[PDB]
Amino acid sequence: HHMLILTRRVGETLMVGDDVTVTVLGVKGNQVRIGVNAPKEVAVHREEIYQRIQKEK
Amino acid sequence: HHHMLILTRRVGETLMVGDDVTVTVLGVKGNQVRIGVNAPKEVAVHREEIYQRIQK
Repeated sequence: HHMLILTRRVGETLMVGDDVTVTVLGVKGNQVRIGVNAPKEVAVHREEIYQRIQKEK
Repeated sequence: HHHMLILTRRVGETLMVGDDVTVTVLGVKGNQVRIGVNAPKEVAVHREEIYQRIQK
């Protein structure tokens, strides 16, 4: 394993497995707006929220 | 059943998908966003337009 590195332009989508999609919705400066679709049972978090959740579990 | 989420990430910032996948913004050039995905060997990662072609 290692990290996979690709370009996605505004409007383009990457898929993690068969059931999760991650779409680039927009870019302003160093900011990317991102849309995620996923199964209800699959949690999606900003890292900072994910790590707080992990410390509480 | 599904849920949807819209968020903002700056270059260097990361979102987690479940417990075993992360997607990180590595760079921005115009409308192009460079992204890094870490995921288990057993979890395929596709560009959707390529995956849609494979499906035919």
